Amino acid sequence: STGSATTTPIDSLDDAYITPVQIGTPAQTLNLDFDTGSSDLWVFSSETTASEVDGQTIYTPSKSTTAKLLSGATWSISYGDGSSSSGDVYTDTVSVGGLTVTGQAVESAKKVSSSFTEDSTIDGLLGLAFSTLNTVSPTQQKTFFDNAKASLDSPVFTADLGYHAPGTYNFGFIDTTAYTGSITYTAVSTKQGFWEWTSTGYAVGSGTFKSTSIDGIADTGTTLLYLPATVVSAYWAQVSGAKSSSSVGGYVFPCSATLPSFTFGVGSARIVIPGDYIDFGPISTGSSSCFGGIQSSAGIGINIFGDVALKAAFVVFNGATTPTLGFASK
Repeated sequence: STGSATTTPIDSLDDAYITPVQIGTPAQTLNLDFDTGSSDLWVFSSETTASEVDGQTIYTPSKSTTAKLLSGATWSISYGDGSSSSGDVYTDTVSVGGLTVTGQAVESAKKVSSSFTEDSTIDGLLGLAFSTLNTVSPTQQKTFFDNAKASLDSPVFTADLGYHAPGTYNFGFIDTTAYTGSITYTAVSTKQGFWEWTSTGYAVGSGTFKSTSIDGIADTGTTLLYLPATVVSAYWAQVSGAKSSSSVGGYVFPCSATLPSFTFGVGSARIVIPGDYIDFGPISTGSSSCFGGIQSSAGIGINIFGDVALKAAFVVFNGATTPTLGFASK
């Protein structure tokens, strides 16, 4: 089997991407944030505290003839931005782009933090990291990809995120028309439950490539590119007027600037992030100070190849017995 679904930016900055997901019988379609940095599929629901729902589409398990309460199961998660959610769990039929999994754990939110309430466009998350990170207790549950894997033509999914444009998540096959050149594969460590890999280095603009190992995670659920302070300083030093602002919470730059590209290494191959991709717009409405898309990871504990990086590539998440990651230009 295979599946193929279009993923669409939630706003003009590509802050996140949503992909329609069919849950239950008859189908209830919710727009979920596909997140390769977490492993829970959770949704706004009929059980979510009323004051915490503001425009989202909800899953109502009582209206699904295939929903079953997973007795005694609860979940609670927090993300890198400090947001969180928690609730109970149902199993139900879940389909993505024509690919159907029965008995998928659908985690129903009883509580969500303010950042979720405040974002009307995201109805929940669909985790695509390794199932070892799944938060369901007392019986940990498998991700949608893990449940689908054995049925897929090939045990892979691909992320093809657009810049200010829709893109595609495919399951079970590699669309050879979707990228240029070849896909370079690189080793993955699953020890932390993430798609963790080691970039071979970087360049800033037309500058020389610096060979240096940068461990990090491929994370579709993080907007920006978070890298070591040395690397990030080297990037922003090429932008007149750019500075790290403690009050804003990262590097900012004059909105009048033309940003240089940033290249990262994947083995001997190179992925080029165009400078425009690194512009996240005014820090507040009407400001001439713009927020940078490359930021320091120093306060996080891990480097994160978020959407800014991933959307410059066609990315293969290879879930074979020994997982690997593939990157191609496009």
